[PDB]
Amino acid sequence: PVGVDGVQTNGQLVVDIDGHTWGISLYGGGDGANYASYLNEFKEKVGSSVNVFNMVVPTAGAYYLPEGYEKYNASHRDSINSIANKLVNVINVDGYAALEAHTNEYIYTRTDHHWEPLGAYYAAKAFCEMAQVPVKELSTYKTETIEGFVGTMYAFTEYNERIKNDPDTFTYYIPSTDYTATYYTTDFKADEQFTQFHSIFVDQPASGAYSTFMGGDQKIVKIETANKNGRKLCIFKDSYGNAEVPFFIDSFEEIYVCDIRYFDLYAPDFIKDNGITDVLFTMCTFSAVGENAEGIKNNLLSK
Repeated sequence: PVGVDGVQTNGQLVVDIDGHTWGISLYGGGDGANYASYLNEFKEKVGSSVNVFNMVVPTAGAYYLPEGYEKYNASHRDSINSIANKLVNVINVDGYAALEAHTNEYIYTRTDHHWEPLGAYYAAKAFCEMAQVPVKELSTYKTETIEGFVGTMYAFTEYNERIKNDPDTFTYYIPSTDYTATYYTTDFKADEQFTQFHSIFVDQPASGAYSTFMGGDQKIVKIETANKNGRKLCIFKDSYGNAEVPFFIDSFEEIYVCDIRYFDLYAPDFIKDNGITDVLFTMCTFSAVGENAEGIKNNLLSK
């Protein structure tokens, strides 16, 4: 793309592209060696009978940074490759390539840290294909729309008004398969405040659009679906993973949704106790190469 009135602050670029303002986080790179070592350890702990998958995905700057900013942004692909190369008996899912094929579509937000749910769908699709439980067509889902979404880029750009003045449209999708969600604390105790609440879609004001998916991160969510195929998935994620969850409901009998930052148990025992068959680690590059990955060691792998 071609850019106009580009300004950098706080590691972000605010720039106009084809008449719309974007906030894009610039990337510095990283080998992800710690992350890969932690995943490898997790896999050793759960053993051969549990398939462990890795899907590290880029942020928008991998695809949409305009011409002339190459010197300010490292390759997301290179970090994703480095991680893949260091994995041992963990199945790598090429989410990067899946997204790259759909960049003409509205797969990323302009004003938020996260992809749009459409982007998450393509990544979920890549995983589900590898896992041999492919997703249904997006036309089978009920489409919902939130207008006037100004995401995290407003704060991250130190409240640049250009971001607030060019909101996204946030489009999400409700799957066709019946399910029931149960909300738990981070030590997997049923959360008594939410005993009667069983949807993964939570009503939010427009600013909270991304929090439509399970309301936030400091919890564990168990999802039981009408697809009784014996496949039981545990997802260990950062906030990018939140938007993938709706796209797994059609494909798995049970889904456990856990955040690597907020987990107060020993993950290998959690897998064993709940009969988990498949584990997905999914997060953006910044999380996998940075401090968030340490949550795998400090939270998931701590007894």
